[PDB]
Amino acid sequence: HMLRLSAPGQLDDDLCLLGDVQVPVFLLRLGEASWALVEGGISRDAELVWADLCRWVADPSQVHYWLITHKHYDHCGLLPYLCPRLPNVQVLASERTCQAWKSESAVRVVERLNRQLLRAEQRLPEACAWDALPVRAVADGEWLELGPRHRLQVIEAHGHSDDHVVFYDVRRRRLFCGDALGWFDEAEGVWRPLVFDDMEAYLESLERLQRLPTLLQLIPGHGGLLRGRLAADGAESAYTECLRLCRRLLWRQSMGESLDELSEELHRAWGGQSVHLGSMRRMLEILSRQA
Ligand SMILES: [Fe+3]
Ligand SMILES: [Fe+3]
Repeated sequence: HMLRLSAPGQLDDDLCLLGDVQVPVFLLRLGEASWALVEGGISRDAELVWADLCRWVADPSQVHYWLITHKHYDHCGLLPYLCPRLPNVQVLASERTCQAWKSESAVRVVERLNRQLLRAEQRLPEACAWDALPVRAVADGEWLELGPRHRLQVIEAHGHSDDHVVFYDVRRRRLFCGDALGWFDEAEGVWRPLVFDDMEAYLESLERLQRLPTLLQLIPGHGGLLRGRLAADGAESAYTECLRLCRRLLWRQSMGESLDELSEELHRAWGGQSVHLGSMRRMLEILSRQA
């Protein structure tokens, strides 16, 4: 499809997709000898992403920044395994996100969730400690002056998770929106809501994101790059789909349906491309809590 770039490699003059489109890691050419990464992947992809990186970047000492949208296992799983190979990298994440990496209970869930994704033959690279990562904490509204042509603004976007942020390149009308709009469904071309924390904050984040200057490029945490109207209308559409799901929880519960009976229907309907179910229930619980 032409409103959506989902192939590994070059997406724009300054931007490549590395690794798997479902859990991509984006690469920004900041300058002749200066690069940046955006989104932190899953752990098992450490060697794939590495191999993909080294095809665009001769010296990895040139990777200076790694931007992280939130703490979930599928958006920072690469950090302990590839940061040691990127000696000059500096990891930029929100205050709450950095605290997750200091929590031992939280780190243990990240590691366990990622380990369920390792293939039979494979083991992982040698790794940093999670509290040893070269990290600089960023705050809502901060400007990340990454290079002469790359200037991104950090925007708090809680709701998907209580730590979530997005990164706006206003020069390029390019939003790295993480999971804040949900999961884009390539089969039907609509967003699927990902509310795993607070529904009001999720809707409020989308309200603010809609007020951004018209997007040209919308880059979620999964699925690749969205352009044209998919980007322009992204935040409004995601907001709409979320409401749509609320009204359907309401409806089906007014007809005596358990959360599970709809947890199954939603898992059956969308879980064949985000492959969870236990996550699927905490969302339906969260939404039915606040309405
Ligand atoms: Fe997430
Ligand atoms: Fe995710």
